[PDB]
Amino acid sequence: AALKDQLIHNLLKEEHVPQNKITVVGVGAVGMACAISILMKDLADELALVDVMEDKLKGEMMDLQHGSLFLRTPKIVSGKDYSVTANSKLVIITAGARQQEGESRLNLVQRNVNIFKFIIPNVVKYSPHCKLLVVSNPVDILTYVAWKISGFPKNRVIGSGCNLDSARFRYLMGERLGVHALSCHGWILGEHGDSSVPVWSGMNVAGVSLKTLHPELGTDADKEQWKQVHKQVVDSAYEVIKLKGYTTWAIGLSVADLAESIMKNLRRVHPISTMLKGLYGIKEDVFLSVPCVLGQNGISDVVKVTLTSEEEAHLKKSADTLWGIQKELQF
Amino acid sequence: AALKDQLIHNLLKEEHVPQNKITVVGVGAVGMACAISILMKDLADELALVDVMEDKLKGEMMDLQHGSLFLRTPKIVSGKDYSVTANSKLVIITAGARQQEGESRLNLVQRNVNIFKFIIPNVVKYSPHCKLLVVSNPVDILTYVAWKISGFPKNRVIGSGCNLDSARFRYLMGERLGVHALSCHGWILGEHGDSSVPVWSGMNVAGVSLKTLHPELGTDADKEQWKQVHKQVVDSAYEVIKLKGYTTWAIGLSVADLAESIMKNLRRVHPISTMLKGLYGIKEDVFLSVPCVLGQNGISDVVKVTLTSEEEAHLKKSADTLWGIQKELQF
Amino acid sequence: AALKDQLIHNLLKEEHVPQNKITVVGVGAVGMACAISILMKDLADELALVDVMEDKLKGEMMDLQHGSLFLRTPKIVSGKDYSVTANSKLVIITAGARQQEGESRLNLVQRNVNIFKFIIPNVVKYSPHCKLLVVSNPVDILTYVAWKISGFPKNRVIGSGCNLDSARFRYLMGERLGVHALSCHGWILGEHGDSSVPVWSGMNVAGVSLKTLHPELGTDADKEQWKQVHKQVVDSAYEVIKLKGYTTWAIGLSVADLAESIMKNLRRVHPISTMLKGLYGIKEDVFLSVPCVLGQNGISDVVKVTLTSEEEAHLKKSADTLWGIQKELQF
Amino acid sequence: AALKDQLIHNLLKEEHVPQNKITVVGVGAVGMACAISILMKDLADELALVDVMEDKLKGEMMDLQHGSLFLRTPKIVSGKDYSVTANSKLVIITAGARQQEGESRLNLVQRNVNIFKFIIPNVVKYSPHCKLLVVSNPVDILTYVAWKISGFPKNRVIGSGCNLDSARFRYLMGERLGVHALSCHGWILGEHGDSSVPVWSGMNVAGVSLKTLHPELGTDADKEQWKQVHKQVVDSAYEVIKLKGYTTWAIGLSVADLAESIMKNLRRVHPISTMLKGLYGIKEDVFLSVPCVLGQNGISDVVKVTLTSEEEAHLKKSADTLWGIQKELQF
Ligand SMILES: Nc1ncnc2c1ncn2[C@@H]1O[C@H](COP(=O)(O)O)[C@@H](O)[C@H]1O
Repeated sequence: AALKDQLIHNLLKEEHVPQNKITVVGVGAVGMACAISILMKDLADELALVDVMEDKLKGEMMDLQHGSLFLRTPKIVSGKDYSVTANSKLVIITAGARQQEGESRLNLVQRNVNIFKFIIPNVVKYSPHCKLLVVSNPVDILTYVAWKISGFPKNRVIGSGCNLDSARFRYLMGERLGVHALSCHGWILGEHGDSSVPVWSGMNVAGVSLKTLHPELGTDADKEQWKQVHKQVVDSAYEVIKLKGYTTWAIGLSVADLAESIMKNLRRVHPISTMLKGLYGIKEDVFLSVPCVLGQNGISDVVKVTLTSEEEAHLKKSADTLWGIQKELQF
Repeated sequence: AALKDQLIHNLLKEEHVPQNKITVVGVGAVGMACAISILMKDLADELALVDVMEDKLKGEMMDLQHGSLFLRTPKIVSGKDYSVTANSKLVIITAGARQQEGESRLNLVQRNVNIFKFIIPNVVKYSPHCKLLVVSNPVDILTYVAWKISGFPKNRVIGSGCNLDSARFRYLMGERLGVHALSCHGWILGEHGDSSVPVWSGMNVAGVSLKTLHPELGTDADKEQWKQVHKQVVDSAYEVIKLKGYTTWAIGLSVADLAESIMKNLRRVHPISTMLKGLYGIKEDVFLSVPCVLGQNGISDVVKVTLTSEEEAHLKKSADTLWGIQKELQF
Repeated sequence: AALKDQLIHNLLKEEHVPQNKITVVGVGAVGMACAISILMKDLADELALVDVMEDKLKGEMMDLQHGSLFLRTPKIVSGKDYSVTANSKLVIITAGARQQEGESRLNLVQRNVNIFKFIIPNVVKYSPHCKLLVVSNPVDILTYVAWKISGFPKNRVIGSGCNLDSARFRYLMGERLGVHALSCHGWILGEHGDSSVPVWSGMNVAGVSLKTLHPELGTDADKEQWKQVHKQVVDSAYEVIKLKGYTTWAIGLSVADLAESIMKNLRRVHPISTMLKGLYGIKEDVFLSVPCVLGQNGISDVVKVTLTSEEEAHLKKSADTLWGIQKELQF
Repeated sequence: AALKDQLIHNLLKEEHVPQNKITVVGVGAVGMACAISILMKDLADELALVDVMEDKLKGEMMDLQHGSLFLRTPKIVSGKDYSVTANSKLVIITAGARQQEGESRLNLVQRNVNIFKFIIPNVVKYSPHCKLLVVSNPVDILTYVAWKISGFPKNRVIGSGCNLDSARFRYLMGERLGVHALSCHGWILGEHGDSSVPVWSGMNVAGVSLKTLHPELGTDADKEQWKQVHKQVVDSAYEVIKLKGYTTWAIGLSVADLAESIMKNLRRVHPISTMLKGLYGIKEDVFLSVPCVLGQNGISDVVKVTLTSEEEAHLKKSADTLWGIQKELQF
């Protein structure tokens, strides 16, 4: 017969069900950065890519497949049709609406809701037990949208939130102190972007609190302008976009880190976006970044960080704003 | 009174001299794919990026730096000035001229020569003991150019050649046979691109020669059209460019694989482009892909593959053509 | 309340089931080598250790747990009771009886049967869907025993067979040729130990068959004594025992390699022990090493290697001997 | 002539000089655990093993070599003669004298000095630029001995100190809180063993100080007995020795972690043993564990942890005792 039949003797015709499947939605720069980072960390036995642009999609898939020899992820698949995403343990959403000049913020968000209205039900249909990881911006709001539309319990809908911002923060701390980011500890919480909260009290190296050694840390009396470091974190995003057009690599790595905690059930603590109703006097259905314990069931626990009245107020303000927008959305 | 001084007691203001530095020249899609793949394989303690576009360069560097928390490569640097590349063990060249519409092959190469005339001397100036790995196309010719201009001994100038083409080939074999690419063996040699030579005799799984089981393999009498698989490997590159605009990920992975053999002195055999004068009756200064042993000093040995008179002639033809062009170049 | 309650806010109550659990039976040197190799390759989210010696068991567990900071396997457990092995995807058996002076082959095997009669039913009880990987010697026979007692279908009972022997063989060929073992290809098949079959025809580097370049390869006319290399592979085990008392590291690495193919569904080809009834004119229920495709469902396919009449006869001889013993066993 | 010559065409006869060589001294359980951990983390391109027991040494080497296919460290060597250790970047010392019953502390140390008087000069002779990492106990004293005998500057002589003790501590914290050890932070400082200092003030999760939430933490008024966790860390070593006879795995992993920081120049902070004269009012030449920044030149910086008068006194006491012994030693 065929060569295959002359060479290989088959013992078992069984249809495969993947054990550790991950799906990435959106094959723009961010999606592809997430994909490659995941592939290089051996987190999945099957990777699925979905987008609306069929050509780009197929091309990215082929490019990855050609590298199979150098990978340990035996199956990479793609398609416009969400059936290819079946049985994902984790689905990462990077797709969004592309911005129009002169469009209001509310309008942009609504257009994303309309996109998610197509995406989410299709995801849930084929992977009813998956965890959702939302990366698209604005992340805290779109994580809420995905939660609402999916009908999943809140532990299973996760926003990337301030994971990357905290990583940037630690990198910058490390630059100033001459130590690796891994050994600098610091937390950025709340709303992703301009209104994030740097928790000065918690900043340390080897368990030595910086605020104790330098009490003006994070104030304006601060002659070393540490307050600037936080501003720098917020600005660096735009700085990079101004320079190369967009951001990709850092987000990809940050997302893969989250995926690792989930796929391996590590129960590490990450500053990620979860529903916060009932904490710090927040009474609305909003998602904000707090330190969360992350594992195979998504977010199981939250760490209660002790905040100053100023910081606590800053969070409530963010919650009010987010709710203000969310209440205006048409589902 | 400064915080750093209150926290850290310094023992040494030592000079950074990096031990395992890698430089990537060119921060287009291919360059950046090489960079990220290298970063994720912990091959270097310092990575340098060089290009002519300062904005793009700086942006890519920052994006990578922001991910330092998730990496184990403590120093990432960039610049227009080649001084930032000093003391590289390995320098990867991805820069080049893009071909223009209806442009003659000789003309295209000459334009690249002019670019390399600036790049190579600067590289050699700051890293006189490095190995050069050329990725730019056309790779066999440009590897020759780099060799000529660098004045390095031939063991230290390496072209990526048919490394990726062979990897694509094995992937496709694996698809047809239902086994991983890792367990399919096959070699594509000679000139990179449409005139590559698939060595049918050497194709095997578990040491079982396919040509023995299916004697018409690779001919036109072949009713399974295995000859098509080779055509497919050649077409793949264009197929992907047509679909997504360019090729990146697979090259990045293939290059990182080569970097691994070099940085860790593995002495694995790869189908890569080396100077072949003196083999298969080739008497000209030409580079073509043959199976090479790759280690810390570059290419130390070559494996003498037994070729049919047809295959051998095909190689000589390629050598003649390449020399025909090379002899016309203005250095 | 407690500190834990003041610090952590719980969102989700539930007792969890591990997704990628591996169990190792036997915590002698071989078992522990398998364990450490598996832990360092991030193959499992939970690792279970079982043995009869409760002290040694608990001590090994604790020692490993203390290293959890440096690992990515969050749960390590142990116990005399097999309930701790529940929900394993893969169970690796290293326990067994050591042969006595003057003791017949049949007697040795029977003593192991008696041990397996306790182990296997307990394993299958708590992990009815697992794959069994038998490492204990004599491996081909004990793999049969485990199959018989488990009542599992044959694709799911795997013997480590000649995986390590082939790896040793490639290492030795690499030493002689000056290339890495990864680039030397060679297969040792059949019965593990002194009756193994080195398949000379299939030995190659870069697809160049050594038998073609050196037709006396593997004969006694062979002035380079390649036949000795195979003898060396057989003797290696004893050589190492004579020197350091026992063997561990290489087996551990070889087993982890198999585990990787299974846990990641790679469908790589390994020379491992599977039931061969129906191949090479073998009509009995025996296990021998042949090249097998290994994936998430165990052994799905076998590669039909073309053997010389001598080689084929050698296999049949081994099958006859094994059956001779197996038919006498008391279950 | 030979098959090798018919198959491989040599282009380069060069001398091998390893780029990232590591030597382990002592092939007892601890040494071998360090070796395997290092091999599995791809930290070296050459690994050397040295001990006085030639048989055990050779056997361990061979066992490792047989696994070469599954490793990416191409050269593993061993010998009684220290010439095999030439050009090591890092030398790890695990050899030492085993205690005799009723032998005084001073006597035991002196016997180790006599051993180190043979080892260290030989190490320094062949690898004059290496860093020394001392693991043997008592580590703080023997690190001093090695420093004295080597004549190296102090940044290059490192004791493993409380690295593992801190790792155990974090594991136990994690067990109590239901979070991974990676996300629990805590430091054990000073003299390795019974007199270590747990720094309660610095203990945190996500930057939330436990001492702030539970002010009696670490006292006897502490109804949760956190003080016990420290006792547990000290006892666990003996507990494991009672159970298995010795400790191996955790030390091996801890050491490999340090090796990673050194070989990759990460500048992470570890609690390791360095010379402390001039800090906390210590005026003698003694080594104790404090948080050190670790990189390619060894210890570049030390973090000044803020200590209570009790803690500070505890350290001075330890310094006095160590000096008491050190001043009696015959070099
Ligand atoms: N616009 C296009 N972009 C990319 N590939 C194309 C295009 N048009 C045709 N091709 C295909 O690319 C292949 C040519 O080989 P190569 O240039 O080596 O990729 C043929 O199979 C063509 O059909």
